[PDB]
Amino acid sequence: KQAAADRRTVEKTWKLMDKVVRLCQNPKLQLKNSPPYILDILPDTYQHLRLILSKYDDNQKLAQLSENEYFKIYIDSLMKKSKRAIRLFKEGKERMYEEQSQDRRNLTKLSLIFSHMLAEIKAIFPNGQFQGDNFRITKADAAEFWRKFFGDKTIVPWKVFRQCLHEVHQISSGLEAMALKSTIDLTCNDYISVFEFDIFTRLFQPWGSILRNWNFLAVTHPGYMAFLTYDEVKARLQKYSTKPGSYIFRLSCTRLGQWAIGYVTGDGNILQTIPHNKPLFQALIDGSREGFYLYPDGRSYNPDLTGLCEKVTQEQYELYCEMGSTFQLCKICAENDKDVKIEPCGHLMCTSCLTAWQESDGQGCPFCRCEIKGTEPIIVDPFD
Ligand SMILES: Cc1cc(C(=O)Nc2cccc([C@]3(C)CCNC(=O)O3)c2)nc(C2CC2)n1
Ligand code: NA
Ligand SMILES: [Zn+2]
Ligand SMILES: [Zn+2]
Repeated sequence: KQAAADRRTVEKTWKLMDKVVRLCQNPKLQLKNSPPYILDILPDTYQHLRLILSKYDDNQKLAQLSENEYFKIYIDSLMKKSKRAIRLFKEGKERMYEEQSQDRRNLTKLSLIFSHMLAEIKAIFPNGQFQGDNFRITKADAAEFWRKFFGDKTIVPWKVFRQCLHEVHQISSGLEAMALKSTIDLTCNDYISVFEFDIFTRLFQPWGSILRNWNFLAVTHPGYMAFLTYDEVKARLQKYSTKPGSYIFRLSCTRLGQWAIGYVTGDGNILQTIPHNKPLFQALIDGSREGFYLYPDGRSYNPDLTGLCEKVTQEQYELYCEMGSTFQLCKICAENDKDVKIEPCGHLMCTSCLTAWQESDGQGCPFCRCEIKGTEPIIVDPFD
């Protein structure tokens, strides 16, 4: 449960965000000015919160704002992520000044989360006023699914979302559900907002085959580059500037819900196209036919996508999850966090999954089958 998001609670997030900005201003970090840039995002998040407060301009309106389900979750998540960034610096020490460290990679994961939370609050409280209950999902067939299972909710727990999505599009494993959570839960708060749902269904449309589109285009396609800036697209394609037709497709933290396809022209330049609210596989098929998109990430083989007009290893899901924040999630159910450690193997899972395995007379540890000599309750952090 989350506390009421009253003025005092909102101001506590500002004080935590101020500490994060000051830690990130350390000259030793050499933090680059490129999206997601925490030094721009946190001041812009304070400004949007200030704008919301200015619209709920009396004690009656403040009381209604403080009990809004989405706003309580947002403020609780912002508090947690800001505390996590402070803890990152406290535990990371001198490794924060090494650009290639896992600690600095974790700061990039948090910067992406802050960027996505700012985009989310701007979409749910446009001009500072709550419109979550009136949110217009871009694809009507996706909107009908959200209205059927969640009515006019602005946000729902991941556990409930996953179970309901499975009733329409079957998810075949815990690892697939984990990769799917990492893809949709962009704010990494264990909830799916109607805004996060809108982004996912725009990217992986058409709705009728959404999980096939996602498994093919994001999890296994060699052209997929996840969140990149244009400087990063150029750096990836530069080595293929003498191979016209070399291409990649990326997500953009400043253009959520849209793809950007970077490609090498016949004259060796690197350009990009933003497909116009149409399926990505159709833009890639058309571009292949026209001779523009031939070699994904410069590779000799371009996967045939025509099966998407009318498969994934457990390793492929694992590799896809590396950039995300799902280490704390139980890999067996992909719906509860890891809360038990087995001795002596050290494997982690939720107690509900371990109990189910033991009640089935499963041999030892669910993962490695070794004898369980003891168990211990544990708390797992996404950056452990
Ligand atoms: C260039 C770059 C890009 C990314 C990056 O896109 N992060 C990311 C974070 C969370 C979720 C995702 C999803 C949507 C799902 C899991 N796998 C994906 O490919 O996309 C990506 N991260 C980093 C470093 C690790 C912080 N660097
Ligand atoms: Na979320
Ligand atoms: Zn579990
Ligand atoms: Zn084990």
